[PDB]
Amino acid sequence: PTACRVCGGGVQEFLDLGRQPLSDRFRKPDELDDEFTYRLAVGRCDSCEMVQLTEEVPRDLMFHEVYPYHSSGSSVMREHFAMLARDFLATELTGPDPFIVEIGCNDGIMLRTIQEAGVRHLGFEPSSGVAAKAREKGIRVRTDFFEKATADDVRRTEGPANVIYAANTLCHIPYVQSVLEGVDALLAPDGVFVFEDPYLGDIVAKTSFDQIYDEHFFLFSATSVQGMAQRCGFELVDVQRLPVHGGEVRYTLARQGSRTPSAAVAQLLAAEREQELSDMATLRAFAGNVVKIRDELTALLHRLRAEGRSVVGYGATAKSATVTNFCGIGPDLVHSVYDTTPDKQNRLTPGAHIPVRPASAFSDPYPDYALLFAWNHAEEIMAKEQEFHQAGGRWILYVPEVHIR
Ligand SMILES: Cc1cn([C@H]2C[C@H](O)[C@@H](COP(=O)(O)OP(=O)(O)O[C@@H]3C[C@H](N)C(=O)[C@@H](C)O3)O2)c(=O)[nH]c1=O
Ligand SMILES: Nc1ncnc2c1ncn2[C@@H]1O[C@H](CSCC[C@H](N)C(=O)O)[C@@H](O)[C@H]1O
Ligand SMILES: [Zn+2]
Repeated sequence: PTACRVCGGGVQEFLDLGRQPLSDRFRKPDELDDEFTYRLAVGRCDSCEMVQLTEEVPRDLMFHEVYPYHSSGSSVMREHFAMLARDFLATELTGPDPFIVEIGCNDGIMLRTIQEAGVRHLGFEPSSGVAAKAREKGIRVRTDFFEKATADDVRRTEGPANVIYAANTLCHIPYVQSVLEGVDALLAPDGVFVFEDPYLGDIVAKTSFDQIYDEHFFLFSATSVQGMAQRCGFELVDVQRLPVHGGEVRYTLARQGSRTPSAAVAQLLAAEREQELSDMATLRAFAGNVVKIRDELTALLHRLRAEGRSVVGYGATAKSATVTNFCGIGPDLVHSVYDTTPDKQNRLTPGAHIPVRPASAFSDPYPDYALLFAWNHAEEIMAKEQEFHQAGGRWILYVPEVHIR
């Protein structure tokens, strides 16, 4: 019976995805078939409604020198972050000597636009290989985790930040109270801490269980974020839904009572209450839907094999580790996975050990089917792979249901 990392309440489990490997560890084929594994299960705190995993993976096992995800590998995301940076430069970063700190800046996808605007900034990026990619672009980066002590150190030497921003990173951090204390130490009194992460309501609506894996400790909602803010001295003052990464919300927190919440905050809270989003029964219904997607996906993949059809995967997502390991999908059913990330290529996916090959290798003669693990990138990918579909190749999707098109 684990304690909520937000409030210390009791977390009741509703979904057990079993034994899983580290999602972003890609092994060379000659490596020992030994892997770290942990139990992936999700529950909901009884007191603040925060949905969260019940076993933490230690941060240094996930985030370190060879972390492989490079944010800038998607054109949609590069545009998405450039626009956000422009929005901040026009609103929160006006005035003299503004300062923005990004938590989890990766390869500098967002902070490049800030640096090109001449605005003082600091990225925190504890994964040193992508940190170096950002530094190559002229971005100032500390290769450290953001937490209370490193935030204090930055406030000491650099002064208060007008904006603290985190995308697809807050939800990865079980030590969220320490981060919030770091934000309290570092943020200007009239500043904002803005984060965007996969949204519980989209996960439940689309049965997108592959959004649950080691790096995604929290599945935030407006309800839980509002409670988390309030308990830590802040206030949820804006929310915006975003289509990226399968559906997100961007949450804006301010010091309590410094700004009046937008109507959007109340409207999203009322819709979550109306739709019973975080009620344990709704969350168990989702868990039941997850098993149905497993069973239909494996039935399909086995029928394809019996029918002599070839099947590959597209995108060696961290997400797909949950899919292949919960569903038991290995190279006998999905022969290769195609991906543009050099440090994932010529390696095997975690747990299931499917070989990953460069996306340039996905070409005539094409396979019959491609299981689309990077389904959040469907539009971008399929635009680049029209020749596959024109040839008669078909995509297998498992969100929001198993279907082929
Ligand atoms: C856009 C695109 C991606 N890809 C590959 C790149 C990358 O390995 C994968 C896409 O991964 P993506 O869905 O962005 O992210 P992911 O599920 O691996 O998760 C990672 C780790 C992290 N914890 C997280 O939350 C998100 C931001 O990024 O697909 C590709 O081969 N062709 C393409 O056109
Ligand atoms: N405490 C912490 N502080 C800052 N970055 C962190 C962190 N824990 C993990 N990370 C970084 O968080 C990132 C998550 S991936 C998200 C990268 C990027 N913001 C994007 O949206 O695409 C990784 O690069 C990881 O190294
Ligand atoms: Zn709680």
